[PDB]
Amino acid sequence: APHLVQVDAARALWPLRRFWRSTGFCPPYVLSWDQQLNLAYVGAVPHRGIKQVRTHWLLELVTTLSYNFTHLDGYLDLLRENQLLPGFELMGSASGHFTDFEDKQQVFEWKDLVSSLARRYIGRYGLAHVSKWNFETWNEPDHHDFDNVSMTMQGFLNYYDACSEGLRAASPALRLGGPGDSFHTPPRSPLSWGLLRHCHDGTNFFTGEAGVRLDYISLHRKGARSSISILEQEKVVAQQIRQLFPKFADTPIYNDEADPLVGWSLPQPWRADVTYAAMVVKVIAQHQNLLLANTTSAFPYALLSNDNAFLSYHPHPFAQRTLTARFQVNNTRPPHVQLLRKPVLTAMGLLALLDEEQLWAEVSQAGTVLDSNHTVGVLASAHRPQGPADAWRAAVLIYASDDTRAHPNRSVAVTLRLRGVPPGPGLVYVTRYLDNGLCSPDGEWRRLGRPVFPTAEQFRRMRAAEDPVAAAPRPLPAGGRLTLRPALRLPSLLLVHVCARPEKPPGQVTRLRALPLTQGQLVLVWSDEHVGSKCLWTYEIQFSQDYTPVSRKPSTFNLFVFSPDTGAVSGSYRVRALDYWARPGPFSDPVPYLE
Ligand SMILES: *[C@@H]1O[C@H](CO)[C@@H](O[C@@H]2O[C@H](CO)[C@@H](O[C@@H]3O[C@H](CO[C@H]4O[C@H](CO)[C@@H](O)[C@H](O)[C@@H]4O)[C@@H](O)[C@H](O[C@H]4O[C@H](CO)[C@@H](O)[C@H](O)[C@@H]4O)[C@@H]3O)[C@H](O)[C@H]2NC(C)=O)[C@H](O)[C@H]1NC(C)=O
Ligand SMILES: *[C@@H]1O[C@H](CO)[C@@H](O[C@@H]2O[C@H](CO)[C@@H](O)[C@H](O)[C@H]2NC(C)=O)[C@H](O)[C@H]1NC(C)=O
Ligand SMILES: *[C@@H]1O[C@H](CO)[C@@H](O)[C@H](O)[C@H]1NC(C)=O
Ligand SMILES: O=C(O)[C@@H]1NC[C@H](O)[C@@H](O)[C@@H]1O
Repeated sequence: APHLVQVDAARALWPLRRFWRSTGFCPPYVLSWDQQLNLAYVGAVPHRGIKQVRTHWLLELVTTLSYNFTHLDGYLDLLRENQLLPGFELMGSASGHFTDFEDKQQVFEWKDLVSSLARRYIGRYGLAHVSKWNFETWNEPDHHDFDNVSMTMQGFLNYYDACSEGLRAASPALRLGGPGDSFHTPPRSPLSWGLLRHCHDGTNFFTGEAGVRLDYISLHRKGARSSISILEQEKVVAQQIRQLFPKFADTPIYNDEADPLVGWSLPQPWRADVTYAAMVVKVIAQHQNLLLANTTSAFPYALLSNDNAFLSYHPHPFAQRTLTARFQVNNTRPPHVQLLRKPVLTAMGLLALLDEEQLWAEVSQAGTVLDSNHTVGVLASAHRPQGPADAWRAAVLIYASDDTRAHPNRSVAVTLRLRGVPPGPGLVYVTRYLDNGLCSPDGEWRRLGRPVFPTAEQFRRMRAAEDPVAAAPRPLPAGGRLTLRPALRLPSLLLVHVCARPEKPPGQVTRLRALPLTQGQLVLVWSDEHVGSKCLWTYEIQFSQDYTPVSRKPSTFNLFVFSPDTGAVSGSYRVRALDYWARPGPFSDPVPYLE
């Protein structure tokens, strides 16, 4: 008996906030070419689909009274160039200087350091930019994640105050949260619980004032292979904080390491394919629907981050918890690195197509209503037209997922009933679909027999499996209703996209860059910020040697790899957007390429 998915496009319920646009990693480096390509891939997720890169040990990128901010400057500039912000964990020993936070002199030093860098980058990027950054405490303080730094309970509070007072000294508009830990039942997690007690009731190291600013409470809760388990753990902790610290009742809670499984490096075959990709969306669905959709209890939940920006290492290029697949091709002159877009990362661009309002949606199987705590679920959105640039949109993301278990031998019949689409000019819909059969670069890698140093052609073939299967813009039936009967696989993802034709064509592509990969092979990357619409089919890429179009299959991801048959890559590249109604936008400024 089929699953029935119902969407009412006229019933725009409440604000839908894109609360999941974050990633992270821990260095074992961050300036290496590998890492440069990685963040080019992250920033390429369309429509600002990933905003924050929560980076450990950022204050080991600074040497030592004055400091060398050269390495930190480089990483942050790198982030900036890919339209990303750091999850700025005030974490590190400033290359070995700081050792004890019960040393009164060291607490003062740390304050002045924090003020120093904060002011530095306000001058570098502007207060309007830096104010968006989530400054954070040392990651997992209860896990003894300290190196040679001594950090007792008392020391952690001194540390915190200095972080707080130092940031304030730069500017009061700068946000600060913590502790970034798990919050297990007392006497467990003393430093995490101790922090809240201090912020709530203790006195400020510097000002002697009762109460210390705490802008958000971040925690780490992981699902141990269960998607709903994450949400369950969050409720328990969040309620314990509502009742124990009544001042923090409205304080936003982040979960900046909300992963299905602890241990990023541990190889898992589900991490390789759409199994991960579907489960990540299930978590986001579970969160939106079963927590943030006016379910009278509404805890202030603002951020979910998947700590999955790590780079893979051999012999596990796909199986690790990473957005991209790394290949260290060691047998060319010289050795060069190549990255592949895993299903999860492709899906972060599917999620990205959702808009500011949630629509009413219901999933049932033969009468019985099923919430997102089931193998199938849906997130539906609608958009209120801003300028002449955009028009009305509906984003319907349906998922099929049994968590960390895949089922290749089963097919899931679904009937989508869409109703109540506000009438308007040239309404069309576009399906986008991902499964392990049709969209697994890991799948292709294995068809090609697991080459360790893939060739150009092997790399072309593996790449062809990144983008989801799409169908040409078909006009919507009259009445503002659509009925489809897709046969979904387990796992899969299906995004039906309904768009009305806006007044003016799309905006101009900007910030175009060419990035060398190897002989006769490069990365083209850009930005959609000035495009101002989500109703896009593909990006036209033209090449000049003296312009003719690079004939490629459709893709809206803001990153393309040019690996042509001729080996000819030197010349000039321009890029423009193409919408669902065949309309061209303005070409970006041409970018030259010398090899
Ligand atoms: C092409 O050439 C590149 C270098 O140019 C090679 O890349 C190296 O690949 C190996 C992968 O085997 C890497 O070594 C591995 O590092 C892992 C973690 O690195 C850091 O993190 C841990 C803890 O977080 C630290 O302890 C460590 O000091 C590092 O800072 C380790 O987990 C791996 O050890 C595990 O596997 C080995 C088997 O390989 C077991 O013996 C161990 O017991 C353990 O389970 C491993 O040491 C290495 O970092 C890479 N170097 C670089 C510069 O990238 C490629 O190997 C090469 N390609 C081919 C095909 O050979
Ligand atoms: C999500 O669904 C599962 C059912 O699969 C719920 O788990 C059950 O919870 C009840 C509590 O009333 C237990 O007695 C059962 O033993 C659980 N069932 C199984 C199969 O383990 C879970 O609580 C649901 N969670 C949410 C947040 O709705
Ligand atoms: C800081 O360190 C970098 C990299 O090690 C070095 O090149 C640079 O000269 C240093 N800058 C200053 C001002 O000392
Ligand atoms: O779960 C992990 O693998 C790691 N745990 C410890 C670190 O906090 C985090 O960066 C990683 O996600």
